[PDB]
Amino acid sequence: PYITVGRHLDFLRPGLRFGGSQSSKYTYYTVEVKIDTVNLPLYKDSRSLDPHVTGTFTIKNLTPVLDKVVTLFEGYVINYNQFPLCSLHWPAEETLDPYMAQRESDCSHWKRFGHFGSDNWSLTERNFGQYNHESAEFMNQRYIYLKWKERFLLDDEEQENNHHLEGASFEGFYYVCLDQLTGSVEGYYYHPACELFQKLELVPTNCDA
Repeated sequence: PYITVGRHLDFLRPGLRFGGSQSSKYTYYTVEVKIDTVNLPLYKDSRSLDPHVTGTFTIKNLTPVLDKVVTLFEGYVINYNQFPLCSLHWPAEETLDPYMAQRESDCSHWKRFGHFGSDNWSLTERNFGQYNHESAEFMNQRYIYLKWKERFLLDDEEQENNHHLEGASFEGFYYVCLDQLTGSVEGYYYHPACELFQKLELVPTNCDA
């Protein structure tokens, strides 16, 4: 048989479904997420450059007419060595361009989750001074950090996304923090040309599998 040991997390595994909300200026819109594939960055190899998580993102009842917008998304998990908190120190590859942001934006968005200590903060460090080798490895830390980017839209055929929708625009990306103890997921949507700090909250729904 295939050995699945070490490739998945308890709350990050194929088939798992999250449900919750996205809050955008005092309005909450229901959200469904399905985790399709997980490839944790255990080591720095060729496959480590491929997306670490792939899944589906759904927004329901956006407008009285839309009622459903579904996208396929990729994403990368923050291991503190090869995929540090600051995107400026990510591997120099073209495929990582959609996940890039200025160091100030990365620092503030990672800090807002509130799970980091208040001391030893450095804007210029690759991990912002929040990681040392005496601290536990990323997989064993309580809080997992990810970046999610929606790469395809579809109604019946796939479309790449310079694209517009009524009430929606797929140009930014998601800072994501997963709690490994409770399974809850928090997130912030980011784009310089958008209003900052649009919130996302999620909890696993089909965990009893």
